[PDB]
Amino acid sequence: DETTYNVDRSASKKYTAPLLDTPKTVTVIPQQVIKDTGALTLADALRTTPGITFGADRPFIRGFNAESDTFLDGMRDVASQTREVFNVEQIEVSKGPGSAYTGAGSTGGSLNLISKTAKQDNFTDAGFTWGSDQTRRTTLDVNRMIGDNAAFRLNLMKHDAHVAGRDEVSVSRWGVAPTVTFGFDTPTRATLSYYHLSTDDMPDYGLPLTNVNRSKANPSKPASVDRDNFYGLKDRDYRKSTTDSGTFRIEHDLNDNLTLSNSTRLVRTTLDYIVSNPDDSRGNVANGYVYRSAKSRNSTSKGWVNQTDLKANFETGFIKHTLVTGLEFSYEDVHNRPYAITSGGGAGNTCNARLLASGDCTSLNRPTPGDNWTGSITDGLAYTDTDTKTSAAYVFDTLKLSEQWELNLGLRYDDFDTKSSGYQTAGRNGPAGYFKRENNSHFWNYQTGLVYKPAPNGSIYLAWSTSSNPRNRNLELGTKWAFFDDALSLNAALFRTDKTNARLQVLDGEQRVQGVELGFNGKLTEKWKVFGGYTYLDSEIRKSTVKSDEGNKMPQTAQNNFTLWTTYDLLQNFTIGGGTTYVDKQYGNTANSTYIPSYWRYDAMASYKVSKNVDLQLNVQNLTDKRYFDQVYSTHMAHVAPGRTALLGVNFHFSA
Ligand SMILES: CCCCCCCCOCCOCCOCCOCCO
Ligand SMILES: CCCCCCCCOCCOCCOCCOCCO
Ligand SMILES: CCCCCCCCOCCOCCOCCOCCO
Ligand SMILES: CCCCCCCCOCCOCCOCCOCCO
Ligand code: NA
Repeated sequence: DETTYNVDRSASKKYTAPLLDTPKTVTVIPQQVIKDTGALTLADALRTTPGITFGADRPFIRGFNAESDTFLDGMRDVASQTREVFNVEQIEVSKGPGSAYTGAGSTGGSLNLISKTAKQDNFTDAGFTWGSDQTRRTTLDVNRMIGDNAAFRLNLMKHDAHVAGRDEVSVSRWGVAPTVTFGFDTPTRATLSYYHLSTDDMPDYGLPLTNVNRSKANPSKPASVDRDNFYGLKDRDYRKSTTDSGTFRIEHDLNDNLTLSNSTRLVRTTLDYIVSNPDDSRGNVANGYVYRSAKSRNSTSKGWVNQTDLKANFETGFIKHTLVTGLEFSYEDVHNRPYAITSGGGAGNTCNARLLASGDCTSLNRPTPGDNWTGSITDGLAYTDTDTKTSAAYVFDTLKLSEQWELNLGLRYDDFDTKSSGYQTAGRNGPAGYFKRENNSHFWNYQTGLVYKPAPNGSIYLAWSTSSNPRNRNLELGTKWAFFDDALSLNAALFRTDKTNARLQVLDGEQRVQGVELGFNGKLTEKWKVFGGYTYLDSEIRKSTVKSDEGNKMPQTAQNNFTLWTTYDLLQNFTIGGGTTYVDKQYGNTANSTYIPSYWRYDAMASYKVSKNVDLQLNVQNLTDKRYFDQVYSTHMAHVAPGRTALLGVNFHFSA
C-alpha cells in the first residue's frame, strides 16, 4: 500500500530478487517517508538512512564518493540533472557489494532516483505550504486513467523561500513533469516522460575554515563566528540552473518468461553562477577579514543515454534462474566559459581599505551582503568543451538452488572515453594556450552473493564484488528479516571495502572502510511506524605516497551515524511524528587537518485530518535550532546547515 515505510522490491528491473533475498545492503526511501518528513530536497530525504555524507554536492556512501553512481530511473545521469522531490516516487540507496547499475569500476554504493509514473487510478493531490523561513510552496499531482490501457500524470511545483539562519540567502525553483503510459495489461508497454526544473538561488559556501598552523595536531575548523553569517553579495552572486529531460521506454513480452526493453533519454542542462568563496585561504580570516573570492560557471550540457535489456525466467535442471542482461551507451557534451571577474578595489589578495570600500572584502565577524560591489564581470577568454562516451554490458542472475539456498552472480564491463579541449589562461595547468586532453579506460566487475534462508522470511548472506582495470574489493556478511507478514524489515550487516585509488583527486595507495550497519523500517504495531538505521564506519588510509596520511581517517566519513524517524497514529484523526539524527565528526582531507564537529538534530511532525480530502501538516525541522555544518571541504570553507524551520501545509487529496 502507498503509505508503507517498508518497500519489499526495487523499482529497478535490474534486481533479480526481492530485497529480502538480495545479498547487499539496500534501503528504499519510500514516498510516504518523503511526505511525512516534509523533505523538500534530495539531501533532506537522504538523511533518513545512515552512512551518506556530501563533499566536492557529490554524495559519499560509506566513506566513498558516489557521484558517478547516481542514477535516474536506473540510467546514467548524463549532463548531471538537478532533481527535487516533487517528481520523485522513491529513492533507492544501495551500499552492499556489487551494483545493479553501470557505475564504471564501482564495487557498490549507488543512489537511484525513481521518478513518478502514471498509475491506473484517478487522483488529484494539491499542497500549499507556508514556512517560518518565508517558504511559499505549491504542488499539484494529477493522475488520470485513459481507458483500461493508458494513463497520464502531471506534476507541478513552485517554491520560494529564505534559508533559516543564513543571512540574505534565498532559493526559488519551479518544475513541470508530464508522463504518459501506453499499454497496461498488454504485451507491449511504453512510457513517455518529460521533466523540466528551473532554479534561481543565492549560492552559499558557508563559513571560512581557519588556516593558520594547519596540521593534524592543530586542525582547522570553521571560524567561531555567528552561524547566520553570509559572505556573498546580494548584488553579484547567483546560481541559475535549468534541467530538461525527455525519456522514451518501451518493453515487450516475447513470451510469459522473456521481456525485451529499450530506453532512451535526452537531456539538456544549463548552469550559470557566481558565488563567493569566503577568503579562499588568502590569509585575511586570521586578521578578521574575508575576501569575497568570486568563482563562476557558465555552462551548457547535452546528453543521451540508451539502454537495451533482456529479462528472463528459466530453468536449468532443478535450478531456477532469474536473469537480466543488457547494454548501455551514453554520450555527454559540456561547454563551459567562466566569467572574468575583476576587483573594484585594486589588485592583491590581502584586504585593505580600498577593497573593503569596493565590496570585494568584508568583516569576518559582521559581513554585510548588502554591500555595493564596484567590480566588473565579462565573458572570460578560457573555455572548455568536454565530450564523454560510455559503453557498458552486464549480466546478472539469481539462481535458486533449493528452497534454502540461492546464488547470485553478476558480470559487468564498462568503458569510458573522455575528451576535453579549449583555451586556458596562465596558471596551474601551464602557460596560456590551447589544450586537448583524452582519457580512455575500461573495467571488469564481478559479483557473487550466496544466500541462505533459515526460514521463508529470513536471509543470511555473504557477498563480494571486485573490479579490475587493465584490488578494489567489497565484502559483506549480512542478515535480513521480515516480520508481521512483511510489515517490518530488520537488517544487519558487517562489511569491509578496500580501494587502491579512491577519489576529483586520486590517491596512490590503499583505503579501507569496515564496519557495521543496522536498518529498520516498517510497522512496530498497527499505529507505530519506524524508519532508520545505524552505521559504524572504521575508515583508514592504509597506504599513501604521503607517509603522514597513513593511519588517518578518510575524509567525508563519520564514524557513527544514527537516524530514526517514527510516526504514531494517536487518534484516527491525528498523527504525530519525530526524528533524531546523530552524525559524528568529519574530516575534510586525508591529512585530517580540517574538520567539522558532530551534532544531534531533532525533528517533529503533526498531521490533522480536517476531512477525508484535506490534511493539515506541521513539520518542525531542527527543533532545537542546533547550528551545525553538513559539509566540510578539504580547504577554504564549511557549509552551514539551516537553523530551525516550521512548515505548515494544507494537503488536498481527491481520489476516484
Ligand atoms: C537569466 C539571467 C542570468 C543572469 C542572472 C544574474 C543576475 C541574477 O538575477 C538578476 C536579477 O535579480 C533580480 C532579483 O533577484 C532576487 C533573488 O536573486 C537570487 C539570485 O538570482
Ligand atoms: C528518443 C528519446 C527522447 C524522446 C522523449 C519524448 C518525451 C515526450 O514526453 C511527453 C510526455 O507526455 C506529455 C503529455 O503532454 C503534457 C503536456 O503538459 C502540459 C502542461 O500543461
Ligand atoms: C547470458 C545472457 C543471455 C541468456 C538469455 C537466456 C534467456 C532465454 O530464456 C528463454 C525463456 O524461456 C522461453 C520459454 O520457451 C517456451 C515458451 O513457453 C511459453 C511461456 O509461457
Ligand atoms: C562465463 C561468463 C559469461 C556469463 C554468461 C551467462 C550465461 C547465462 O547463464 C545461463 C545458464 O545456462 C548454462 C547451463 O547451466 C547448466 C547448469 O546445470 C548443469 C548441472 O546439472
Ligand atoms: Na536575482
